[PDB]
Amino acid sequence: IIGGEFTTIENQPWFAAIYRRSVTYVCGGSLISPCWVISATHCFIDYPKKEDYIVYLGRSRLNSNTQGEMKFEVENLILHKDYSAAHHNDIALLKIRSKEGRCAQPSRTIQTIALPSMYNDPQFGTSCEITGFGKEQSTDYLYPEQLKMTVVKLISHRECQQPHYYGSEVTTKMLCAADPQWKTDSCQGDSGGPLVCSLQGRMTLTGIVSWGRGCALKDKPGVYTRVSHFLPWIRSHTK
Ligand SMILES: NCc1ccc(CO)cc1
Repeated sequence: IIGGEFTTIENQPWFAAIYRRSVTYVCGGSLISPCWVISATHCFIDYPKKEDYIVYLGRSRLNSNTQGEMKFEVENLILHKDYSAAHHNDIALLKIRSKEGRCAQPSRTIQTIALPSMYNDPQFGTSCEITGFGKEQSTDYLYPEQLKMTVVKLISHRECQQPHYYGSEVTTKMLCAADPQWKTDSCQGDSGGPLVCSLQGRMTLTGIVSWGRGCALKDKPGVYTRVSHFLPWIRSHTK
């Protein structure tokens, strides 16, 4: 995350830290249920084998072991079959189970986030949050050690559809978000992470970090996977 502020897992008890096996951080994720973490398909497309992944919950540090955190294996790695690298249908599901075979046990640093209602997103210009261990700066080589989160505003399709923006690269199955100043945003590493908005007075998983041109660049909104357009896929795939 470019800009924003640091936080701990307590303010994002539903965020998951996904890693892979020869050692290393892959992408953020969101716990939508006890055994299911939702993320982005572009995050696993190159290494489809569910056996090289570790998913932590209740974790606020990148290379440290946040006390209270839980480590899980990936019982299932479900990628959207209609994905295409700008990314289409950039949504993925990971069924978690630890070694002693258990799903996630809710607590103060681990909780679930509710999904939206079909085709229902906050009004445009609304403030939402984004969490991740992504770069704090485009030129940075390292990733922040502490978890980060910032605020961005929902942009209309018409607006993001423009050409000085992303033109046609963006579809109705996608959401754009940005600062009015373009000074804060999601960036490399933050993919798969949650775009949370309060809808009807309820923290809702409105989007999943998917892509964007650069980071915090003018007229270059961060694009997210519009979750309220994927519930049937999500429901059937978690049956
Ligand atoms: N390469 C990942 C990436 C994620 C997100 C944004 C949003 O700016 C940009 C880039």
